[PDB]
Amino acid sequence: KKVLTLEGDLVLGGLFPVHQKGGPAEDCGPVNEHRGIQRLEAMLFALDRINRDPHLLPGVRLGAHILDSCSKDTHALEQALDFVRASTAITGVIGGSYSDVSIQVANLLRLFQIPQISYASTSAKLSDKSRYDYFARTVPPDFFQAKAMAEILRFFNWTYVSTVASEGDYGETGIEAFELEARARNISVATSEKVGRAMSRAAFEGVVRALLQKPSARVAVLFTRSEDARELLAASQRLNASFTWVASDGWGALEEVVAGSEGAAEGAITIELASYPISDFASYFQSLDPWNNSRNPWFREFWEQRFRCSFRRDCAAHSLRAVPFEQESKIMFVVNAVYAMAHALHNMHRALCPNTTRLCDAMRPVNGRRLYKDFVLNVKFDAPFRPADTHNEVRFDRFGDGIGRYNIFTYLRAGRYRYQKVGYWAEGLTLDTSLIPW
Amino acid sequence: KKVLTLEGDLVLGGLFPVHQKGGPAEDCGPVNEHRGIQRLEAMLFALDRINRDPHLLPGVRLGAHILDSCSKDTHALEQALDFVRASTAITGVIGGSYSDVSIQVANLLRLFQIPQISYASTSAKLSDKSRYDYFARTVPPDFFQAKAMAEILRFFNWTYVSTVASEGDYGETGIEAFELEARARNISVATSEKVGRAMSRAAFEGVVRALLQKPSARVAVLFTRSEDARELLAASQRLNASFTWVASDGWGALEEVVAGSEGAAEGAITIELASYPISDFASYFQSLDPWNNSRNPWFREFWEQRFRCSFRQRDCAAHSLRAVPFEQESKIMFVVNAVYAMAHALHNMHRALCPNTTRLCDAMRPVNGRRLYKDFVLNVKFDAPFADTHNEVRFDRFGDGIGRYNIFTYLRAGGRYRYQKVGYWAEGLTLDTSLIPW
Ligand SMILES: *[C@@H]1O[C@H](CO)[C@@H](O)[C@H](O)[C@H]1NC(C)=O
Ligand SMILES: *[C@@H]1O[C@H](CO)[C@@H](O)[C@H](O)[C@H]1NC(C)=O
Ligand SMILES: *[C@@H]1O[C@H](CO)[C@@H](O)[C@H](O)[C@H]1NC(C)=O
Ligand SMILES: *[C@@H]1O[C@H](CO)[C@@H](O)[C@H](O)[C@H]1NC(C)=O
Ligand SMILES: N[C@@H](CCC(=O)O)C(=O)O
Ligand SMILES: N[C@@H](CCC(=O)O)C(=O)O
Ligand SMILES: [Cl-]
Ligand SMILES: [Cl-]
Ligand code: NA
Ligand code: NA
Repeated sequence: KKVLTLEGDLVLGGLFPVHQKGGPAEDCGPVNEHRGIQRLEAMLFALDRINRDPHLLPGVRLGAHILDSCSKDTHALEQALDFVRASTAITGVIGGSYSDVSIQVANLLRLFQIPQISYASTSAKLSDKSRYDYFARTVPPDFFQAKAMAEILRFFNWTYVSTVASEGDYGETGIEAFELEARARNISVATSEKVGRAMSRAAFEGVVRALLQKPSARVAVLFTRSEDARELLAASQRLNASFTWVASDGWGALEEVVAGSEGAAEGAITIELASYPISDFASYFQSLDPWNNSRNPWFREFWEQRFRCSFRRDCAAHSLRAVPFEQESKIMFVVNAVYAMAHALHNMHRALCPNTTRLCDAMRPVNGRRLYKDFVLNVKFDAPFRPADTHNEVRFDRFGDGIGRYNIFTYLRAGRYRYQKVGYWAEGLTLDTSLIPW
Repeated sequence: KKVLTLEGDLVLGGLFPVHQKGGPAEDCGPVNEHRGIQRLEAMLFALDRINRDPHLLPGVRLGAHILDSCSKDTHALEQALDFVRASTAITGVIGGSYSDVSIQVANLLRLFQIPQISYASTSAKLSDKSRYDYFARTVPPDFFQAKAMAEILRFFNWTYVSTVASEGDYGETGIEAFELEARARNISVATSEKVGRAMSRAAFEGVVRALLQKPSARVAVLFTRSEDARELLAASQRLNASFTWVASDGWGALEEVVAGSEGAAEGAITIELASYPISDFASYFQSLDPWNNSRNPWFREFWEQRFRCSFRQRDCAAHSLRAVPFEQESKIMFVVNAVYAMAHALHNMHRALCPNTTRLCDAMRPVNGRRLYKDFVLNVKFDAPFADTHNEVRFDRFGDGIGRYNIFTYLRAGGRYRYQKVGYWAEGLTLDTSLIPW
């Protein structure tokens, strides 16, 4: 229903799982605090900074037309019609998160030559430029995540494993790639399970029971969406079932996956893409207020849900400074996707509009084929808001993908349950066995 | 670039793979004589009959707007925008052939609530009405075909087999369903191979080689697209490899698959949806003439290919479709039935919305797609044109057809090679050891 509109000379599209998947009839569910709100706000932060930047499109304002995917490819695609209907023109799209969402959206935007930059979609299917010719991403393909996951097993001599894959382009392509890597290291698969789009608590229990039918396969490798990783952990908890979980970025370092199921989750090894916190973001975010942030139509809902109050009194009294703030793992890539589009446009403007700083005729409208092929693919700049002791640059390969760098974690009970970095993967596995309590 | 347009009070969209997929350079390849031209002609034959049927839309003429998918979902989608650009009006769409084409097209037509009836897409994925809520088919899902294939292996006691699947929604979903059915019948897979969308002749040879590495498994189960089955057989020929093929409807009883590779194909068991010849279609098709077939934009191109002639060279008139042999394409019955299904739906809607006239009343200008699909398309029940007994045209709760398959064996007699109907599957396997020569 709602849309976040911000005005400008060039309008950037945006797609975020602001809401979780709806019920059996509802299309949209509850607010996604981390991968929704924080991620969307990060696009707003980035845009704000680009529009105050004398070196980045100094005479061209970048607007936004941001949509909620509701963590659902079908909802996202009905919403995405807004990007293509003027065929107010959309110059390029930032998103989405889920691969199923970015794939559906890419099939649509290529028809209208609209460049797309995802900040979290890691499915390897997206590397195919015969199919997704207008898509690029600031994250790498799962090509590399799979290989890392297999090297992790091979390191601890975990040679008889089970797999759980969410149905679709992320889960299915993720685990297949994992299996080929595992075979090559003499790792055999006991059983392979799939998780449907619509599964009951009972259905999930049946998956856990299916994994328990192979008592020798204590290690379970997941290439699952967050919600499926959550639901599977919750079923393990309800059945006092014990597995050593090795999981992909879907689960990653999210506290909402493990909440309520800490016991079942304890001892898990998870992977998240390597990133850094961006100070200026935490300041921007924690300073948001429901009276000052009206441009975000989903902020009021988040505020009510976070503080368990209603404006319809004293809800306004709360502060995001008063509460603990943990920055989402992929915030970096959100900010980098927007800057990649902004630098692409600025470079296009430098080549096409030399006599002015305003949008010339050559950019009324912007040719998407030229934009993607000649400028988006060719950006190369220092990551903005990166810490002074870090040397990250934003660029894409020939196929529009980012560079394969991951962090590796363990979920342990310290007596709070926390995520602990125990290593990394960067064209080879590195891990400190001292940090893992087994 | 071309489109078949016919005038009517109501315009039915069409989607056929008139061309094969392009090469490394091109988008479209050579003409598809059987599953392209013949299937398309069957829609035209069907529209003509309905347009002179005194008991089926006697006052509403059905026109057409037929498109070439080029055996490729990206191309098909670029073409399918023609169907949705009204927001001339397209009432419903007939097609496509390939599952990947039908799925993508459905992902678009649902957004504009356009009913779609496929005559050949068998992917079990298309049974999901939470995703493909405007899709129906005159064919059953591959859930039944995979069961039939597994049952054949079981009967002949073929415990150790290999699998070859095509990349996509047909190959991948179908072979995963056979894999389920093989497990449950104590049948084990030696190796699972996958064929890509753009493989080469040397790459096809490597799949054959990968299969040969496991010499205990001489039986290869295929869930492949015709072009892949053709290419894979050619490589088995070239490398003098010997396998017992068990193929799905993709191969079916197509002579183009086995042409020039007959030796490598001997003994092969194939599945194909049970269908009957339509003599009137045969006569009609054989009567077609480069000079009387102006309404089909691709027919002059089909003639030059089929008869290796050229209209510029004035050497095409010499040939006839009457002087050459005529094998009806196995799924012609489902093309006709799909067209009629939509006609009956529109007729039934007319009875309800225009009671005082045979002409299109205002209550059906425009036709409401939601109502057409939900209240009329899913509810049709009529005897299939061309025995009025109890073999009818109707859709199940998931908008699918009835699981009836003929089983064939490729053999030689009195070179010369043929497909021999050695059995069937219609709620259980019913083959015959007498007709199989081994
Ligand atoms: C895995 O096995 C090798 C070889 O037997 C051994 O050297 C290594 O220490 C083992 N790794 C772990 C983490 O147990
Ligand atoms: C949970 O499982 C472990 C291992 O089988 C067992 O020692 C423990 O008592 C179980 N607890 C319950 C309540 O089932
Ligand atoms: C399969 O094996 C069973 C049991 O050994 C046997 O009765 C049956 O005839 C065999 N089928 C064929 C086709 O040889
Ligand atoms: C093909 O292989 C068979 C069995 O080894 C053999 O009889 C036949 O002569 C071979 N043909 C060629 C051309 O190598
Ligand atoms: N990388 C996951 C998305 C997980 C995330 O949103 O961070 C995917 O490709 O669907
Ligand atoms: N069953 C195949 C179509 C093959 C045919 O067109 O005959 C599919 O779903 O892609
Ligand atoms: Cl998303
Ligand atoms: Cl098609
Ligand atoms: Na600026
Ligand atoms: Na009629």
